[PDB]
Order: sequence, then structure tokens, then C-alpha cells
Amino acid sequence: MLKIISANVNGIRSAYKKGFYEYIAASGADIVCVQELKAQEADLSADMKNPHGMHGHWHCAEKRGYSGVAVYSKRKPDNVQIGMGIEEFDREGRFVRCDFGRLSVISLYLPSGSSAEERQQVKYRFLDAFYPMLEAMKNEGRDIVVCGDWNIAHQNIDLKNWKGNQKNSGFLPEEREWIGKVIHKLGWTDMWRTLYPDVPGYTWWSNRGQAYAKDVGWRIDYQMVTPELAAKAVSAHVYKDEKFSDHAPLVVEYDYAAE
Ligand SMILES: [Mg+2]
Repeated sequence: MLKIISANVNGIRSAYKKGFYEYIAASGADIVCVQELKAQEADLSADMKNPHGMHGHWHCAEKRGYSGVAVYSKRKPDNVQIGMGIEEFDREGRFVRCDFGRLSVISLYLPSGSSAEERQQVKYRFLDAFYPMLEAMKNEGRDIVVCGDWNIAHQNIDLKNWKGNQKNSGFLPEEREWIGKVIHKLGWTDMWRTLYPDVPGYTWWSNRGQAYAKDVGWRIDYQMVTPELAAKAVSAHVYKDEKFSDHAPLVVEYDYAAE
């Protein structure tokens, strides 16, 4: 099967100290989309550019130690898009797209809003700029997986403390509505929720201490998929046998090849 892994690595240099490099190979992944490199190109070792000889494409931020995304693939993409073409967001290294024939896979790091109202506003402006891109992408008629950290939990099932987080970034009414539109208006499939309707599937906890031990989790990482490819998804899991990051890798297996 085609195995695609989405992982917010909370700093690729940190994740590599915790075994993430070995996992890229051991996992059997064909494509690994990572978010939050916290590294510029000058900081990336050869094994962070082309892990295990994979092809790698990345978009780093202008600020040091910040953001950045990458897509690693066993096969060579025939086309690569670095950034969205919106300067404000592209300066932060948040979007890479790799094409393999009629398959496209994206690594997306959606802005977080919990730090300050200014950043919640950036987050909302990102949502408004990205929605028409999602619409256009859906209308391409190609097979597309948008992997990444969307920084929004959709429904009560998607986080442990839904009662106490309705005024906090990640579970605001406007944010949840926006994800709902991406699914129900645009017709993207939330692959995890479609595969396993009743299984929470948290992918983030604020630390590896109490927050993790007590499973105070949120499902904020997704694979959003086009219709025909969604029908080819056979299984998924949140990988928790090792801990590389404050997020867990989201792994989906598709009965699909680009040739
Ligand atoms: Mg982080």
C-alpha cells in the first residue's frame, strides 16, 4: 500500500535526537510530511534533507528556529510547489506541494492562535486565503492528500476537554465551522474520522508529562483527501510506540499507486 505519514516534529533537530530518523525508515512510509522544522536550510543536515536517500523538498521560515515544512518521498516528484504565493504566510514556511503523476501530497503547518490576538487574526486570515486554494485543488480532479497540523479540533470527540476549550484557539466556533465547511461544503474527506467514526484519535498533547499521561489530547493533525483516493484508504493509526514530539505521527495506508 502507499503509506503516507504526517508528523509535526516540534523541531526536526530535536525529533532526530528522539529516534525520528530511524522511524522514517522503520515505518515503511512512502511519503513523510513534516511540520515545524524549527530550522532554516543552513541548519539542516544531509539526513534532514534526504533522509535514507529520499527526495526532500522544504519551505523554511525567514525567522530563526521557527516553523518550516517538508515533504520526503521515496520517488522523485515530477513537480514541486514551494509556498502558496502569499508573501505574508510564505515568509513563515507553511506549505509544500509535491506531485507524482496525478497524485499530489501537501505538507501544511497552519498558524496557531493561542499566543496572542494578533496571531489568532493571522490564523483567521490564513483560513480565508487557504479555503479558495482547497476549493481549487478539489476541482483539479486529481488525487490529493493535504497532510499536516491544522491547529483546529473539529467536534467534541476530537479533544479531551471540549467543555473547557470553547473560547480557546483550536476549538473556537468559527474555527470548527471552517473545518466543517472544508469537509461538507468543499467535499474533502477527514480521513481519520471517516475511517474510524467513533475513535477520538488525538494527535497532540501539550507536554510529555502529565498532559500526555492523563491523555489531555487534541486531534489537530489531519489527512484531508479527495473523494476517489479517500475510497482507497484501507487503514490508519496514530503512532505512539515511541515519542518524538508533542504530536504523534498520523499514518494512513492507501490502496493506490501513481503508475
Ligand atoms: Mg511545536
